[PDB]
Amino acid sequence: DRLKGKVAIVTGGTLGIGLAIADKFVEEGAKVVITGRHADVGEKAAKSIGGTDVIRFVQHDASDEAGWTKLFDTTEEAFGPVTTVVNNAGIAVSKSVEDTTTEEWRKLLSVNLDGVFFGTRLGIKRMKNKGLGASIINMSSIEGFVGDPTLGAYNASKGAVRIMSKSAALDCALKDYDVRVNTVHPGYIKTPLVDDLEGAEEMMSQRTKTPMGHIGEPNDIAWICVYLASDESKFATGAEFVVDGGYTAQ
Amino acid sequence: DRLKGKVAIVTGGTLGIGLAIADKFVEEGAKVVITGRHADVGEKAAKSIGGTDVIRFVQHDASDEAGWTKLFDTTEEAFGPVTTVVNNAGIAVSKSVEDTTTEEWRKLLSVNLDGVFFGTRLGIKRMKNKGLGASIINMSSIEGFVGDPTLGAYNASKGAVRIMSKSAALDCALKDYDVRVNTVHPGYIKTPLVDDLEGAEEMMSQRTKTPMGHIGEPNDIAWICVYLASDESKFATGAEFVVDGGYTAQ
Amino acid sequence: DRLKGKVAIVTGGTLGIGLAIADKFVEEGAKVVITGRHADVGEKAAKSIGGTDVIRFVQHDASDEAGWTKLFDTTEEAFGPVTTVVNNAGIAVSKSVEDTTTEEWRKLLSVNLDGVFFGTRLGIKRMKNKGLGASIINMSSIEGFVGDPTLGAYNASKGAVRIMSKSAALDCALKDYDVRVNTVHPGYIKTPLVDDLEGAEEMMSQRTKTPMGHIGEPNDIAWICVYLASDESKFATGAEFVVDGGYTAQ
Amino acid sequence: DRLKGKVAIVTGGTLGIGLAIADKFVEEGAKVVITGRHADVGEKAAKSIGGTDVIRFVQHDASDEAGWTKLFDTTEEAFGPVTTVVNNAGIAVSKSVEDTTTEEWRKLLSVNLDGVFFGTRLGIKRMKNKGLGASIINMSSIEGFVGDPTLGAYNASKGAVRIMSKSAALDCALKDYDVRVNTVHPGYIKTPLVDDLEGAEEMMSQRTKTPMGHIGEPNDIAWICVYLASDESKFATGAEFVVDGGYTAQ
Ligand SMILES: [Cl-]
Ligand SMILES: [Cl-]
Ligand SMILES: [Cl-]
Ligand SMILES: [Cl-]
Ligand SMILES: [Cl-]
Ligand SMILES: [Cl-]
Ligand SMILES: [Cl-]
Ligand SMILES: [Cl-]
Ligand SMILES: [Mg+2]
Ligand SMILES: [Mg+2]
Ligand SMILES: [Mg+2]
Ligand SMILES: [Mg+2]
Ligand SMILES: [Mg+2]
Ligand SMILES: [Mg+2]
Repeated sequence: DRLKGKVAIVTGGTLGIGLAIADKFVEEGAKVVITGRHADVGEKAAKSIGGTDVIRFVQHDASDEAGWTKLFDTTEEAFGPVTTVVNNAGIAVSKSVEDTTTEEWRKLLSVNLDGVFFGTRLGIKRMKNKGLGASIINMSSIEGFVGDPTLGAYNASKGAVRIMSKSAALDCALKDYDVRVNTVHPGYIKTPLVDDLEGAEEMMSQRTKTPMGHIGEPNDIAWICVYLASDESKFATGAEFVVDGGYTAQ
Repeated sequence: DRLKGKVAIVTGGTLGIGLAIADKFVEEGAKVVITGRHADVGEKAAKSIGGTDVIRFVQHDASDEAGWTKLFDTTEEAFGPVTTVVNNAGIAVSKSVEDTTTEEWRKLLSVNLDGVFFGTRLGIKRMKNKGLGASIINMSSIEGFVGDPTLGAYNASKGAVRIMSKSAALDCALKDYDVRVNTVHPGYIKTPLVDDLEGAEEMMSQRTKTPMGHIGEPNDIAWICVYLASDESKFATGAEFVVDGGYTAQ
Repeated sequence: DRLKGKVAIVTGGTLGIGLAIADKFVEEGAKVVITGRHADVGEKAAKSIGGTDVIRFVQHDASDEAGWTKLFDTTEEAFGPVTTVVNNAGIAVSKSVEDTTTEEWRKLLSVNLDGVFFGTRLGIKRMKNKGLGASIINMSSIEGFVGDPTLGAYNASKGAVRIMSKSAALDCALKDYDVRVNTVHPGYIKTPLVDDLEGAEEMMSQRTKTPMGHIGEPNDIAWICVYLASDESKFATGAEFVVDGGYTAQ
Repeated sequence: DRLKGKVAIVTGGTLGIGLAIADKFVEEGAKVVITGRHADVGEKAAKSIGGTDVIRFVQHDASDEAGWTKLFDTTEEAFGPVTTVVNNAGIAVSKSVEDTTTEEWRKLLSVNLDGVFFGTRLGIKRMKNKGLGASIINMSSIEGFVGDPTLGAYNASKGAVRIMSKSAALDCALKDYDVRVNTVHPGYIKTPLVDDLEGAEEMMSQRTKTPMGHIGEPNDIAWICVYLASDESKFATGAEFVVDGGYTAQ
């Protein structure tokens, strides 16, 4: 089991990429707490993967600062000390910078930027200096590397996550905290939410977008996250792991 | 005059890099409004460069959304339509991600990220489709490219500015708005604020930090900004201009 | 077994990083041919990993164009169609650009650049359109991202490998060849050759070089290569995978 | 005059981008030697810009190592010590990595990579430690950042130039040589050679290629080169200057 003994929090773990991360983490021997905003969805998601000896759902909005210390406490009471934090919760807004309202701006940043900050900051405090082989995996995207004219606030959030993560990685390395911090950058990934938007997959699959001529699937992101959570990646910190069908290569 | 007919807003234009940008912009024929939080400083700064037919100071905090439309109005009443926005206002916090308080986080992002967003969004709206050769110059830094363990929130802000600017550049290009958007990335620059911190310049000048073995001066940033404001750079958009003594090259 | 059915060529597979790649590839079910310039070393290396039903050594200099088609033939006769090419053979010269002789320049490029070109070009021709889940892993380094004043020709070679690999990745993706191409970028890795150079490991382990305060080991590179050779990484192409202890993050 | 007292060699200076660089360098007060392979073209090119007190043509192939020291001698005899080297000579091949012949590979690298190496190495030796404010400007391209499936060898060459230049920049900075080294990265630029290829400009101008919806002109590259040759850019070294209509921003 590649994640033997690991205890992971996966935010936004009830859907899509986060759900697949949680699934493969359990498959590789980790104990997992998945979070999400909606109880019915989250309860169903946890049970689809396993029983409560390996996976539990906690209702939590990643933008909710006070709930973060309670999420660590709940996870530790269930499974023992947290070793792995996957800051995956996020939302998107389909607006250019020009057309973004301040309400849209602040709401998106509250989840995509503050949530990652809260999970990274608290993960460092709670995991440092414990010999855990701890790993913080911050979900950026291709929109952390390149602009999209229709994703202005999303681009801001993903660029922030990209570079903030390097700061955290360096501090943890320099202080011998035994915590690594890295970013994962999905390209387009097929999910029910993509399926719900008529024409989206076909636009994303055009060769001028994704050179492979199709989009990915959630397990494509789960497998790079297994590598980064595992001790196999003990010399990887401060780096960016791109799984995008070639999007950023052209 | 390389900036003949240009009308520029330079935020944080009363000190340091912003002051030098304003100085060289006036030297090259632009009319300039500089902003800053402190009236005595700003009044002295404007008069040090020129008379009110070429430069004026407006007291404005870049984090103040409502003041942005009034700043454009004041500038346009003085000098005619704005052509050039330099989003240079910014603050720094000397904290790791781990040690950043939420108050510090939100305050720094309010200036460094929201201020750039407000100036970029409003610059697009106010300058598009007017044949102005309009240019938005967003001040990132080397901390938009690489982490610094002691500058966590600053790194987040500068990474956000870096990638958000690409979104804006693309939208403006695709829609034929006649607005370019680019980022400038200073390395270490000697200013009175650096001089006020005992030992700072020497730390910044170590070869493991700045390969040139010294730090820069404000005019180093002013001259790349002249290029980007001028029609000489009419094919440059969505790009990052690094002036750092080699910092990021190693 | 994560590499079930895979058949790999690992150039420079008799020492260091390449040897560890070959070792872990065999552990995960691949059949492997390792190459190197020296027969005694290579024979010992292959036997240290396994018997000839899983690993063989072929004497080959990666700069030797004519030997490439014979290497594929030998590998295919042993194990069936090649699925995976790891272009790892390389040499280093300790010279600035200024101090590099033309002889040094051409010799280093003959292995580090031509060898990767030959293996990539021939891997595409020999592996395309066969439903193999084929993967070409080109060994760049941190010196593909950042300069080192003492490694001028090496930097040229590693930058070339970095961007050439993106071209190949795109062509293969656009043409539905079922071949992925990615680069791996080691930081400093402890090997007998590092051990042979008094003071080298300590210089490499300074925090201003490697933030983790130590260097890596060959298996750190082997594990990212397992991921990239495996079908787990079927949506990853044209990307750069950095395993460097934080070197490039600052 | 922004280049007062400068003495420049511009390789491939008889056509296109190089010709415009030479033109604007003369306009800004530099003395210039342009090189090219064809005497009739080069003689006409030099005379189109000015008389022999400001510009001369020397027939030289940048791949010709022995001719480099004679080119510096000829330039110095005419105009005094060389201060500025623009390594702009280059050729292109329209082949994927897969389809590149070894002859094509070696020929393209002989100009695009060896020529830049020869000019950079010799520029350092001939310009260091003379208080010249010396500047080496190495012409990369967007193909130094991103792959193009049809430009495999070109991508290799441009990636090599990109990273080799950082090595040289660092060495020069660390040794206080008073030599800066930077790369310029044109996107698509309208030239007679583009005009000669039916359909090329329209393909290059598609929004999925160049977001601005048109290609650039040679003076777009000349103006960034003026900045980099001038003392205005005295703190810029080891950096990449992209003038591409947004190509790399998406
Ligand atoms: Cl979903
Ligand atoms: Cl706590
Ligand atoms: Cl100041
Ligand atoms: Cl308004
Ligand atoms: Cl070794
Ligand atoms: Cl063959
Ligand atoms: Cl031409
Ligand atoms: Cl000489
Ligand atoms: Mg609209
Ligand atoms: Mg792109
Ligand atoms: Mg502390
Ligand atoms: Mg660095
Ligand atoms: Mg020497
Ligand atoms: Mg063909």
